[PDB]
This record gives sequence, structure tokens and C-alpha cells, in this order.
Amino acid sequence: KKILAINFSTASKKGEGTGYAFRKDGQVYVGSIKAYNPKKTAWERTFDIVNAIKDIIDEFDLKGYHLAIETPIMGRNRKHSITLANCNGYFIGAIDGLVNGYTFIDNSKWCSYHLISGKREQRKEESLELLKATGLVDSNCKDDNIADAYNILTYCEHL
Amino acid sequence: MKKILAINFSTASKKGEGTGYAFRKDGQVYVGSIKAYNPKKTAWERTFDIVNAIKDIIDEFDLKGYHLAIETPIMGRNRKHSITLANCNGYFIGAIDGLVNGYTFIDNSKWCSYHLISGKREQRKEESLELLKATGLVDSNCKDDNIADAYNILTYCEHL
Repeated sequence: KKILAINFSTASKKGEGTGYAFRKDGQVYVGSIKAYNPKKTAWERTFDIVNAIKDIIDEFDLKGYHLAIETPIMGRNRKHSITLANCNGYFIGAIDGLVNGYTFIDNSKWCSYHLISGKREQRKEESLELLKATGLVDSNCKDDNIADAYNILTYCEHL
Repeated sequence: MKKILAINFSTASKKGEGTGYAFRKDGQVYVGSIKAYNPKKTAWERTFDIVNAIKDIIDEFDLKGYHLAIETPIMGRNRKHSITLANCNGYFIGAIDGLVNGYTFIDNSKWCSYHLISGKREQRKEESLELLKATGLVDSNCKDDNIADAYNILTYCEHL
């Protein structure tokens, strides 16, 4: 029930990032770690993303939170998919112990509970629509990493 | 001699298989395998057990600051199996990075090529074990190819 929700990406494309969401003293906090940098490898960007999340964990002194992280999946691009799966694992291994374990949340599953339907690109705008309603972000927000992490948290808080 | 902890990572999905490790300390090579076979556990749960076993080795033998050399995960025939394997390999590395001074991926092809090992998987296991057996660290009857691959990664990395 004390859940740190993560939508993990290594930010291999511009503007991407790892989204996070959690609730502390009833207040929801959300954000993204924007790590795009072609001078760094996926694993180096991952290291930076780990250290950003560790800094939030210490700032908000999250003790006993459980990681809910979106399951890595094989996509069309095989090498991207294996790199992402490996970096997703690095991220989980680096923070497990700061969190009390973790659970894989299947994209299809949180999406179905929130009625997000259609392809990938369209899921992104549906997820953002839900984030926008809560007014934790402004009406201009185009951060689907943030929106996904939020929707994963709400999925988990129900399940 | 650069201080390297060589790992041949496996989730021990098959009985008798496990994660191989090799390191040199005070000139002596130490090798072994973590035999984590347990079909009652998921691959991630066996990986957690292997992480704890390597942390205990790093503690007992005072290896903080050794550099981790680990095989690169590869693309395979079955999507879900290869994604799970790649994720567990990642988990292992992220759990111990910090105890070790960083890590480097070692491609299977590169260490094999250095050691003049060719052929399909089972032949490569045989040739890798021949190199390990020659050191006397295991007996002439050893079939523990996870130990052999860890050893042969260590010696490949020691030449670089």
C-alpha cells in the first residue's frame, strides 16, 4: 500500500525519462527524471536515474515502500528491448533493499483498469488525460512518463 | 594485476547449473558456482539468492573494489525467456554495483575467441572445461561449465 510506482525508461530518445509517483502523508508526489544524452550509454543514463531516485527516497525519507515497476517487454526493436530489460533490472537491483521488494506491473493490466486502449502512442495521450484531471501537473503537461507512473500507482492502490 | 570478479551469470533454471565466479586474491585464483536450482522459485527469486551468495563471497574474501566482469546478455529464440534472462542479469549487476568498482560487459564471442574456443554451445562448454581442468582447480571429471566460463572470462579480462 506504501508504493513507489516507476515507469522506467533509459531516455534513448529526446524528452523521455523515468517517471515516479508515490503518496506520503496522503499527498501524491509525481515527477520524471529526464536523462537523454547520446554521449552516455543506456547503462550510464540508468546509473544517473538510480541516483536521482535514491535522492528522492532520502528527501522524502521513504521507509518500507514497495516498488511497483512496469514489466519489461519485447518490442519491435530487439536490441533496444534487451538493453531496456537489462537496464530495468539494474534499476531494480540498485534500489531493492531501499525499497521492500518489488512487483512487476504489466502495461496491459494497469492500462485495462484505467480503460487506456489503442496503440502505444495513443495510450500515452490517454494516460496523460488522467494525470491532467488531478491537477498535480499543469494543463500544458505532455509528460507521459509522469502520467504512466501515476496510473500505475492508482492501479496498485486499488489491487 | 587488475582486481576482477568474473561472473558467468545464470538463474540456475536447469538442475546442476548455477552462477560461476572466479577472482584472484594474493596471486591465487578462487573459483566456484552458486547452485541455486529451485523450480519452486521464479527466476528473479533465484537471482536474489545468487546476489546474496555473491555478497557473502565479497564479504568473506574482502573483495570490495574489485571490478565486475560479466557476460553480455544476448538476443535469443524465445522473446520472453531472453527478456527475463536480460532483466535478471541486470538485477544482479545493480544489486552489487557499489560493492564492486563498476562493471564491464564481456561478450561470449570475445572471451571464446581469445581462448581459441569455437563450435556450438555444448562443444564450447567442453573446450572451456578443458582449460579449467588444466589448472588443477577442479578434478579431471568436472562438468561444471559455469565455473569454467567464469575462469576463462577472468583470464581473458586479465590480459586486457
